[PDB]
Amino acid sequence: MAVSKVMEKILRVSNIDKIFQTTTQEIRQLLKCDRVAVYRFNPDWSGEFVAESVGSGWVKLVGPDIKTVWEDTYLQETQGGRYRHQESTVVNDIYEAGYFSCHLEILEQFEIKAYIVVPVFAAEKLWGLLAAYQNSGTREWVEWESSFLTQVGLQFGIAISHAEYLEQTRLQSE
Ligand SMILES: */C=C/C1=C(C)C(=O)N/C1=C\C1=NC(=C\c2[nH]c(/C=C3\NC(=O)C(C=C)=C3C)c(C)c2CCC(=O)O)/C(CCC(=O)O)=C1C
Repeated sequence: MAVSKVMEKILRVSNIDKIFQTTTQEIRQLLKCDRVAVYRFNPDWSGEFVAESVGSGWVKLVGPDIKTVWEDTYLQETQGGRYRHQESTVVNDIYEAGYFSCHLEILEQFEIKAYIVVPVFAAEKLWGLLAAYQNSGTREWVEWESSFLTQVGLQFGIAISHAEYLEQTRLQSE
């Protein structure tokens, strides 16, 4: 077996897209929520949704023909917000959160009423965000839900780190 292929097998990251897809579904089922999504930052701290599980009837953000970019002004200004410092955000009702109109408009376009978002770190860098969304109504999230999502964020982060590691072994022999 080829070195890079044995590694891939040891680090458990054959096919990171399938990992994201199946895991977001499993989380969505556990949390009984309406969407679970993985969002990847661009160097300018804009970014896009790369994977999701989404319930019956809600707008889809990921797919063959779809591409959902969210350039968030606040996250761009701050280079990843509080998520840089490994903090999580828990919002039971977006209308009680004290947001600005233009941010609320984006949340409404995604049919979000309540959500959790946690960091996804790759190496020591903030790579993206993992979020769970309630679309049907407000929701009072509980600590086990947000601590678990945080724990999955760590899992996704390491998986991405393995993928970047393997990628960045670009053209060394052995
Ligand atoms: C009003 C200009 C803005 C445009 C256009 C825009 O897209 N965002 C704009 C402003 C603000 N965003 C603010 C906070 C904020 N943004 C996000 C981003 C996401 N949430 C997610 O679920 C995903 C994808 C998984 C992204 C990319 C987050 C997490 C937050 C933090 C919310 C919080 O801490 O509760 C923001 C500050 C809050 C506000 O005053 O509205 C502004 C102004």
